[PDB]
Amino acid sequence: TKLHPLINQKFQSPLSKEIFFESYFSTENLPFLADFIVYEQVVVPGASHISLLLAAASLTFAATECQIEDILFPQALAIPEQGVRTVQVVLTPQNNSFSFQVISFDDSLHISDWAVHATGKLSVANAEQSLIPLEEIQARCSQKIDSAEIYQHLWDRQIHLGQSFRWIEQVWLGEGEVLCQMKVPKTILNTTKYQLHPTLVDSCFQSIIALVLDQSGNKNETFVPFSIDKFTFYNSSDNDLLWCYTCGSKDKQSGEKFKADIQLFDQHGQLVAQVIGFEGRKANPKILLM
Amino acid sequence: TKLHPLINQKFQSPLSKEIFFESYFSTENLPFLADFIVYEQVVVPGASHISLLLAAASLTFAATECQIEDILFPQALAIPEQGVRTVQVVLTPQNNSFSFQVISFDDSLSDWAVHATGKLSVANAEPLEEIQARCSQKIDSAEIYQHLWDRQIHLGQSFRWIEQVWLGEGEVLCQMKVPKTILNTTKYQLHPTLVDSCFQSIIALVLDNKNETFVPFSIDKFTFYNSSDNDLLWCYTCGSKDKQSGEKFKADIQLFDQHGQLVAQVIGFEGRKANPKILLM
Ligand SMILES: CC[C@@H](O)C/C=C(\C)C(=O)O
Repeated sequence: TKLHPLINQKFQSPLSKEIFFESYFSTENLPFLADFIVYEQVVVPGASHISLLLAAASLTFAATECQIEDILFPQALAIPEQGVRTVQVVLTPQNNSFSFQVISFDDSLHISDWAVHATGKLSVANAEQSLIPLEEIQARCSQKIDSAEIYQHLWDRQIHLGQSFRWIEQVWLGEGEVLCQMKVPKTILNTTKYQLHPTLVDSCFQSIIALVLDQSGNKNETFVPFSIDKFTFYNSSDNDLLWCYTCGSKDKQSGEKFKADIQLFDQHGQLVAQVIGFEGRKANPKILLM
Repeated sequence: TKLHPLINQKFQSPLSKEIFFESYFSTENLPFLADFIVYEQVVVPGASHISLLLAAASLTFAATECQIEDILFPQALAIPEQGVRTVQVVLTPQNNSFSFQVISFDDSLSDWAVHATGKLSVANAEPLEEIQARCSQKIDSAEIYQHLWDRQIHLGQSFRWIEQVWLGEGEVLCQMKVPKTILNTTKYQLHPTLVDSCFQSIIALVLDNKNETFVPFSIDKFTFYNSSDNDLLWCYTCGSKDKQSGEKFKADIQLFDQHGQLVAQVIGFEGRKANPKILLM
């Protein structure tokens, strides 16, 4: 009795204006969580909360396309060794949308200590596919580079990505743009029940690292996902191969903000997901972790 | 994964002041519900909602004894054949208490019904032969079940807890044993059918229009102290019709062990005559 691999139960009541989704986050319930290690701690990235909201959406809307807007990640979620954190999605009805807060707390002790991990707005969307163009893009992005450079760039910042977070198999650089080929890790097997697997969303955010491999600065810091203007999920892909096109640059005013648009699409070019106004900010992941 | 035979799930959140308990009422999930048949409809009596609140208490308080105050039964709960009603207990914190609403609604589709309201808080803990002397009129338990049978309130086998009855002056002492159909009474605080039987005790004082009987309407305070592992318990009941209007019956009840340990007590029980036809819609 699992509503969604990411959601254990849903609760609503005529005597409550909010709708609740409840989930138990731990390495045993979600094995791939053991593959995102920051300074030796299990950490749930924001991308994961995006996948979680797509799940909730799939349990509340009748349609498949939806959009998450004005996303912020106030506080990172870390899971102590062999620990389990209760995570809730709280949806407040607005005009033809829901304001959402993704929060968590330690169930094993009412409640008083809790944390907010994501906030924003959530509503249905329409199809916009697509399309795309995949061959026009392979022409602008022709400097092949090794995917290891991305993972190594993260490894040096103490962001140790396991197998299930390493979707990017190939990388082509252009002028301020990058095209990644992605394959489903061999350690992931249930992508059919997910709208977008947390690790796939994260890989999409990882693509931006390929535009900042050169930069000088503090080797302790990297660009961490900080805000998103709009994330649109169109439909889930049975495909083991996807393409991810990203473009963006550092803010002219502040060399600590990296702004980008991202497009995840099909082998045939059907747009799977789209990100407008992705902003990452330079940070030491240690300080995010508390 | 069932928290309590009457409660499937519990929910609370730092972003919700209320505590919620959720339960799925249907004949398959709760077999004994098939033993309370009103004019071809399955009906959940108030006593049942009381047992549900005792369950919630056992899942929320640290203490074991608790009390329900200013109880009302705004609307009876009816379950269509092969139907399933979602039933929720909603607890709002007050000053050292909870205001509660017991509600239900049909999951297979804003439309909902309130079946009980009141207040809920902790309580404290507090002679059989002296009683067996004042109550010496042996009478057949069938008289109560027959008296009810005539009002079209048909209690099945699992609702027949009263094995023996001794009547006194405005008082009754009932011997009760667990029907052969019940085997799981250990996980309940107070099994719904036993709570209902206690309310059934008052009928032995009203064996006197045969279409109507006293329907539970309000309770001043219901106190649950502790459950008895005993398959045999004692039921002490006293009360009378309101002196001013012969339509209200007010009574206190004492359920206790063969050893004399008080298991549960009801103060200010008030029932009102009503036609069960009108309850069902
Ligand atoms: C490129 C880093 C991206 O995958 C997300 C990192 C997060 C959320 C963190 O370090 O807390």
